[PDB]
Amino acid sequence: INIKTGTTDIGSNTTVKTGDLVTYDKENGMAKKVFYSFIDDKNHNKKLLVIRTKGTIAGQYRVYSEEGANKSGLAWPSAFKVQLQLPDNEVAQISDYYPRNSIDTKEYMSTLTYGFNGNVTGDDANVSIGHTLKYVQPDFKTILESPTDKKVGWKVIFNNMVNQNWGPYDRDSWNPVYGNQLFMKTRNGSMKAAENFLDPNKASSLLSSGFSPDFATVITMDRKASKQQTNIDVIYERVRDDYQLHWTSTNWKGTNTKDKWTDRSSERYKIDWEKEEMTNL
Ligand SMILES: [Cl-]
Repeated sequence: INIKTGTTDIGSNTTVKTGDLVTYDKENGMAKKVFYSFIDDKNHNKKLLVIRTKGTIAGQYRVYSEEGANKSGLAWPSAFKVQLQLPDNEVAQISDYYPRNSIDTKEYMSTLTYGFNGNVTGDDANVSIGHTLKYVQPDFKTILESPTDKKVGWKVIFNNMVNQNWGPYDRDSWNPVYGNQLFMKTRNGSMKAAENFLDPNKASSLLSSGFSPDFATVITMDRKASKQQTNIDVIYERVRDDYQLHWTSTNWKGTNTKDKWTDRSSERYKIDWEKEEMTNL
């Protein structure tokens, strides 16, 4: 892509060594790309590591069940989560993360720079490193989760949605006749439940296709520290709700159980600050 790998001198006796890693999780419908950047400033007491987490999480919007023509279930992704976590015994600390706060915009973007003070600062502080964050979240919201020096996590959760001019609806919508009409195609149509689900092409590309995260986590590591190797766990995660259409005696009625299924993908990475390398275990 536009993300280069290699080593550049970004000035003031500072080097940016960048590499990449890829792991396919075909079971969970996940391609998990990681671009890492070692910012080694000879004038700073700490080496910096930017872990740009990328790839694709397929939405896997699909009809999973059918009981005659009066009942059917639907699995739809209600949340995409990326998390990074450092075990407790480690010396390394999470100094910074992007997005830094909640993002309600359908598009997020940020260009990461190094300010030669040991601080990575995002704008949308002088010279750029090779990363410009960009991701899209139609009908979705981004939320930061319990950030500490040992764990950071982003949660891209479903917000609201217009349903062929009926909407807007969310996971909590209710109607005394039709219940939750989120993905309900027709209110009184004559067809099998399996066929009365909204076309995913008429909705968020996070539902039909999927979500492509682009988050940066910054890790600081003291040079004088004894143990100069570090483990870090990176988790990609999909939460899928269960939307069921049941034919009542008169009309169609929808229900939505939250967070019924959660598919969790996890990889461990060895960080070597001296060799400035990142590898899978
Ligand atoms: Cl209504």
